[PDB]
Amino acid sequence: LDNGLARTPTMGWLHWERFMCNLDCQEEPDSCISEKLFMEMAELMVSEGWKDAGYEYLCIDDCWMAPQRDSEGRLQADPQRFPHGIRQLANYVHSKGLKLGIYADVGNKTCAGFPGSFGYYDIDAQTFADWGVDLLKFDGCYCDSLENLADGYKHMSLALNRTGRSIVYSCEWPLYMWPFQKPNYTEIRQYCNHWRNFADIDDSWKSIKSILDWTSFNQERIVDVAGPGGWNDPDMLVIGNFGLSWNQQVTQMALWAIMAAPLFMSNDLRHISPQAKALLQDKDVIAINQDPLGKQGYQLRQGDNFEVWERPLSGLAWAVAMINRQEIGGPRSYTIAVASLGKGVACNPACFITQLLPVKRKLGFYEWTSRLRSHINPTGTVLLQLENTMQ
Amino acid sequence: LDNGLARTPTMGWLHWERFMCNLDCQEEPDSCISEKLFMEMAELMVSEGWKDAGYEYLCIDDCWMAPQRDSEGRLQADPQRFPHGIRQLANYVHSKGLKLGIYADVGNKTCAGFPGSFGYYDIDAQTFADWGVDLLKFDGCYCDSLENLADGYKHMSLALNRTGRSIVYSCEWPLYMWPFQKPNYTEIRQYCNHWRNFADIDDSWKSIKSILDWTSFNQERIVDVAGPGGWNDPDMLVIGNFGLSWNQQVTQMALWAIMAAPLFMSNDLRHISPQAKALLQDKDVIAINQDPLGKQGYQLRQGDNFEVWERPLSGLAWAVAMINRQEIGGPRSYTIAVASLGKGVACNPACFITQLLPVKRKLGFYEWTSRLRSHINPTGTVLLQLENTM
Ligand SMILES: *[C@@H]1O[C@H](CO)[C@@H](O[C@@H]2O[C@H](CO)[C@@H](O[C@@H]3O[C@H](CO)[C@@H](O)[C@H](O[C@H]4O[C@H](CO)[C@@H](O)[C@H](O)[C@@H]4O)[C@@H]3O)[C@H](O)[C@H]2NC(C)=O)[C@H](O)[C@H]1NC(C)=O
Ligand SMILES: *[C@@H]1O[C@H](CO)[C@@H](O[C@@H]2O[C@H](CO)[C@@H](O)[C@H](O)[C@H]2NC(C)=O)[C@H](O)[C@H]1NC(C)=O
Ligand SMILES: *[C@@H]1O[C@H](CO)[C@@H](O[C@@H]2O[C@H](CO)[C@@H](O)[C@H](O)[C@H]2NC(C)=O)[C@H](O)[C@H]1NC(C)=O
Ligand SMILES: *[C@@H]1O[C@H](CO)[C@@H](O[C@@H]2O[C@H](CO)[C@@H](O)[C@H](O)[C@H]2NC(C)=O)[C@H](O)[C@H]1NC(C)=O
Ligand SMILES: OC[C@H]1NC[C@H](O)[C@@H](O)[C@@H]1O
Ligand SMILES: OC[C@H]1NC[C@H](O)[C@@H](O)[C@@H]1O
Repeated sequence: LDNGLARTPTMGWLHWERFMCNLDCQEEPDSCISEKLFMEMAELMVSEGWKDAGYEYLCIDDCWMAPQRDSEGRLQADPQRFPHGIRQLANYVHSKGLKLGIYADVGNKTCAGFPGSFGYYDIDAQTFADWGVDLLKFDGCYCDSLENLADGYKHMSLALNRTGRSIVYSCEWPLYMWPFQKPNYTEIRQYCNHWRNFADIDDSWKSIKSILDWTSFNQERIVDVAGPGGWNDPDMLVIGNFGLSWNQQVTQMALWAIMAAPLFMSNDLRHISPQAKALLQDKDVIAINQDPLGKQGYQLRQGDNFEVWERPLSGLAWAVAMINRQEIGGPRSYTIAVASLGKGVACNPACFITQLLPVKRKLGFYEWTSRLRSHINPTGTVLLQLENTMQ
Repeated sequence: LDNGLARTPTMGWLHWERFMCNLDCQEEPDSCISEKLFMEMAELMVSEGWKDAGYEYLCIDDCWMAPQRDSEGRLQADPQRFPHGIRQLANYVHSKGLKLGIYADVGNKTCAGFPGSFGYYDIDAQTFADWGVDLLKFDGCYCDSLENLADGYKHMSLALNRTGRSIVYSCEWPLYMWPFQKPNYTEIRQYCNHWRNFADIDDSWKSIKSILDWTSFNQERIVDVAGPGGWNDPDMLVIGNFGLSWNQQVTQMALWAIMAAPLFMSNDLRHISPQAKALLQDKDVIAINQDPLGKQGYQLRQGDNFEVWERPLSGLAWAVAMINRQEIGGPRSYTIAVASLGKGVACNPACFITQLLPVKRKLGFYEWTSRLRSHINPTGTVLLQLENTM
């Protein structure tokens, strides 16, 4: 989407995977979708260095609506859980130096069942723009035919542009189109800052595996569409929660940066391990995700329950991610000739390889002729940066 | 097995899951099955407080044999990876105040392919007893028919008793027998200090779930056989390794204590988080696994992606483990009336409930009439101890 926005992949936070559709403020106040929730997440992002890291978009997800619309025809917040309305939440958010994201649906209902945007595309867009929204997640539940999905998705893009406001439009167009026919990513790219590709994400090394595996499966179709202003969305960062071990949390971080995925944390910020914070806030690794060049990574090689990913970065740099898919035994050794790395460019005549994950460590120089040895942890990932030189 | 042994479930450590059958000492010396491996694990168990915790059995698994037997007769260690022989390893291990375990097979070959024990039952047994072995894992690969499995398993048990030596006999009888016919656990109990029931274990929350899920599935059949001298083995403690998150590692610890499973750590002791060390060495939680009464726990209730387990302990005590199987969102609330707990005994007229896991915390008194409230972590377990008034 030629809108000036998402020049690198959007970073921020999103309630869904951690807070889902909890609307019982009575017994579970500390996790119902209330303004205070975002009031508090926002408040933190600032004080805990999430902004300096580069997370900027506090994003509301599904389950913020009232039962129905006011009498014009406009979406409202919940009067109970959002007494102050979005108008003020926006104001507050902004004062913190952040941007606010919101949710709505292409259909007749959200995936939860609160009013859809259909028929109301023109009016929702403006309604949002009046509030001070800086992002939209546009979901695609409750849709008759592909024709409505397509026209609906497109029609919203136009209505947002018209408002006059810089609003990151994030779409789920392909995910929903998928089961019926291949999506025209070329065309999608035209209307959406970024698009959701596969199933929802869990707190499971299983779910992760299946995303990478499905992603890598049809990379031929998606890696190339990806660049400045339009990204492949493999869904939220779940690091900080419960489901993944350390090496699985690295694997997540590494491959999201490799894949040039947007980085949307979905977690209680108020209870997070030094572990994960420091991982989530890794300067070097955010860089790689955030590389100005904007070429998506891919799966170079595979087999022997090992996986090789790599991403080209600007300045003759390249990222190498090596995964170990054997769940059993110990650290396994895996080695390749740097001759096979970066299509053969980085490391001609030589490259400087420093390791970023699981721990930050310079490794020597590396002639064209040489091989890189390595011990990767079961279900973990080793993340290298290869630099050019000349020495 | 009426042998004076495993009066509470055996604790120690086992190479397999973490080190497997790595025999390449050239390129991976830090993890090949070498005496120095056991020399090192032993040395640590001592210094790191693993012994004081109650881990006592340093256990060699598969892949310690030579190509073939001496002439006699007898099984040998690898000349290269075990130059000093088991004789000496035993001696050393003992001097640390620990007990050595070894491995062999019912069949013609181990699961790897090194000589089986068949035909050699009488001689293997003695061989081991000469070496000073204190445990045997008897595996059941490479077996024609169930008859040989049965007779082979049994025959060994007698040969061991006869040696004259206290040797904890750990069998894999049921697991192999399964896929053909239900096992007679009554019978097995008679010959084995503990028995492996299900598939191997991985470094996966998957694998865990499936073990509990399979165990609770047929608890009818197995929970009652269990008690002093004969345990159900749900396979190794894998905490400390790579594959499980914290709340998954607690879930494992809690439910191993609930189940009255033996505690066999399989990990590199030389590189382990404070996290895991403290969890593996939890006094209170070992106690519950170690309760002298020795009744196995079971699944009280299930549904709503929540699971309630409970074990009765001596002295009107009971353990309650509540697991949360929803892998999404956050801490879920789950509650029941203490009236339902421990068949209705603990908490009549009242109980003291202190939480052990995830963090050790007293909770007040709990009248008969009261319900216990609780926020359990996704894939975690909350593990309580109920003391009845009284
Ligand atoms: C909605 O309507 C249109 C529909 O596409 C959209 O117009 C486009 O807006 C962008 C806004 O930047 C324009 O892109 C610019 O093109 C000119 C060159 O002619 C440059 O000034 C801009 O350069 C910036 O970005 C560069 C690209 O990487 C950077 O290198 C550089 O540093 C600059 O900062 C940018 O390329 C584009 O020309 C128009 N297209 C049209 C229709 O003419 C509009 O912005 C949208 N409006 C809203 C409110 O959503
Ligand atoms: C180990 O393998 C040998 C086969 O070489 C078994 O001995 C034979 O087993 C078959 C039964 O399937 C008998 O019919 C033969 O008479 C035996 N052959 C000989 C030459 O003695 C042996 O019992 C096997 N044992 C186990 C437990 O698998
Ligand atoms: C071999 O078998 C006998 C009988 O099962 C074991 O005897 C029991 O051993 C414990 C410890 O000696 C006693 O507490 C029980 O009272 C014994 N019961 C019987 C039947 O006498 C014996 O210990 C075993 N011996 C060895 C060394 O393996
Ligand atoms: C499983 O085997 C057990 C143990 O042998 C069987 O119980 C024995 O049965 C014999 C008669 O066949 C009795 O005389 C013994 O007293 C029993 N042993 C003991 C001490 O219990 C048992 O019947 C078998 N189980 C089933 C249900 O098939
Ligand atoms: O609630 C439905 C759900 N579909 C998929 C998205 O991840 C989520 O935010 C959206 O709200
Ligand atoms: O190969 C030996 C190996 N076979 C499978 C068993 O279950 C495992 O624990 C044993 O050590």
